[PDB]
Amino acid sequence: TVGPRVIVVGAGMSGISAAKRLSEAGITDLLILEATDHIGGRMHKTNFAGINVELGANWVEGVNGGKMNPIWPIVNSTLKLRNFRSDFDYLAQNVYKEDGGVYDEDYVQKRIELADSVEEMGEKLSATLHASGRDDMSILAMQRLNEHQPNGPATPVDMVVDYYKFDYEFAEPPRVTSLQNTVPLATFSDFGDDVYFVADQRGYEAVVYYLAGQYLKTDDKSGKIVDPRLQLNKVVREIKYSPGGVTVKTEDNSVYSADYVMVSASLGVLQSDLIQFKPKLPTWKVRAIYQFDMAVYTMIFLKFPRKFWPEGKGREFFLYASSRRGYYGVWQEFEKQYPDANVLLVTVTDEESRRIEQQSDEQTKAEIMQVLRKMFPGKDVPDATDILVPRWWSDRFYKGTFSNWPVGVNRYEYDQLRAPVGRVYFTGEHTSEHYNGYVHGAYLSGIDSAEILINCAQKKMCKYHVQ
Ligand SMILES: Cc1cc2nc3c(=O)[nH]c(=O)nc-3n(C[C@H](O)[C@H](O)[C@H](O)COP(=O)(O)OP(=O)(O)OC[C@H]3O[C@@H](n4cnc5c(N)ncnc54)[C@H](O)[C@@H]3O)c2cc1C
Ligand SMILES: *[C@@H]1O[C@H](CO)[C@@H](O)[C@H](O)[C@H]1NC(C)=O
Ligand SMILES: [Cl-]
Repeated sequence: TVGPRVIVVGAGMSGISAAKRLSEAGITDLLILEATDHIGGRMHKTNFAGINVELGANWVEGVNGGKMNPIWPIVNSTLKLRNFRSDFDYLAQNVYKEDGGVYDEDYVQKRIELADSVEEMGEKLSATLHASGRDDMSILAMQRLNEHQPNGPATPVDMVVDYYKFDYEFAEPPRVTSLQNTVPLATFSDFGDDVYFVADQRGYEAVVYYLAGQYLKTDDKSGKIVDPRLQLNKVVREIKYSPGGVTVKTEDNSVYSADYVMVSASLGVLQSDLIQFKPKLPTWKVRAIYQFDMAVYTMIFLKFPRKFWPEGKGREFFLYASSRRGYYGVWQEFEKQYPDANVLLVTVTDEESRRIEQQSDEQTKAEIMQVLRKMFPGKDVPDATDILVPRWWSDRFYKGTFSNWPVGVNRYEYDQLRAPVGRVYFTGEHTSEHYNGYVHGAYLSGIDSAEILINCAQKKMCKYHVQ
């Protein structure tokens, strides 16, 4: 209301998290400009065949460990969102042959245990690498080293197990992922190995709404945010920054002045031309932006007239060992979450996401049907009534689903990604110190960014030291 003025570009988890922390400090002259018509960003539900499923984030990841994941108390106590712990203990019983049914439980268990031990060997190696990343390598290189091969898992069952362990977590092959920064993963080290599937008709986005309503005016009857400080359908296109202040222009031609700007748009948006920076960001910052990876994670949802797949103990997750790596390979069924719904979830990432997002929904369903018939021959498997293909990469406001730490990026270079430039500050999961790629990472990153700025506005400490 009176004092420094901060524009916050974007109202996903990090934007809302940041504005909250700024408000708490007494910086209340905030203007949040959100490109879409709602808050929540990559936490977003949608109606699929009469129920509400998540287009974006779906799990609270990292529960039951030595430290409390900040997102978990919100989900499980405050809002009591309907959720289920994901059990992956039975995958060995649930691996399907490209043509002809499941593999022998015993056989798959060996391959799984084998992969697990290579990764444990990777964890030990990781623990010994220098903080500068000087002697870091790709997850694949580590695998090659342990396996004494010129290649990583290269066999239908081994590859889907590989894909399940790594691609299904990070959305890119182990080939491009940094060992030192993903194995082991600070999320699981710090907050615990368990993951909980949010299945509540309110949406995982409730967390963002709840945090938003802590400091933004909401209607007493309705509940809707009515705070003039939050502005929806406001697409930032240009940011002008001087040593004296900043200017933010939106697509509808409005121009706003501020003391500071908090950019919360995804790494992908930063990698696009959507937002122009005048003057252009320095080389150090630009290299940092283009060297990090914005991955794609596609949650394809399907609706059926009847069910034809197993149900019961250990049946929730199952794999398809295609000879074609990452081809419709990780499957989920929702007996618990959406009982009597007849919905399957197949996940695809990276190269297959970009191919699939570009192709017609029909064609995609045709491919999926062909796969499903091979997996369950002699069951009578009906065409899917309905298909949902989330197109995050295509979307100009996201251009992907979450960041991934690539090989060749060290801690210094990652810190350059987060570093402010003048009065322009950065936030988002991709700025998270140890939790990039996650809801909690975005949440904690809003707090961290906000505090760097508060330390400038109030405390007058403005030179930020990259580390
Ligand atoms: C498909 C999917 C699956 C995932 N699964 C998990 C999971 O299960 N568990 C979990 O922990 N994490 C998961 N995540 C990651 C998690 O959702 C994100 O890390 C986190 O929500 C990102 O929040 P953010 O604030 O950093 O970015 P965003 O949510 O993208 O917020 C940025 C906001 O800025 C807006 N915008 C962008 N451009 C502009 C512009 N120029 N003008 C104004 N506004 C702009 C956008 O609309 C957006 O609302 C997943 C992500 C996706 C999408
Ligand atoms: C979540 O909430 C339930 C029901 O209130 C509680 O009994 C359970 O212990 C909680 N789960 C975790 C992992 O904290
Ligand atoms: Cl072997």
